[PDB]
Amino acid sequence: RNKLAYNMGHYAGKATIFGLAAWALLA
Repeated sequence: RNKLAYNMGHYAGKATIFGLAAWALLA
């Protein structure tokens, strides 16, 4: 039931900086 510019778009920012760092840089 959750979705919003802050949900998707804002998390996309976090996930690309943090999450992706684990995958790109850390893996």
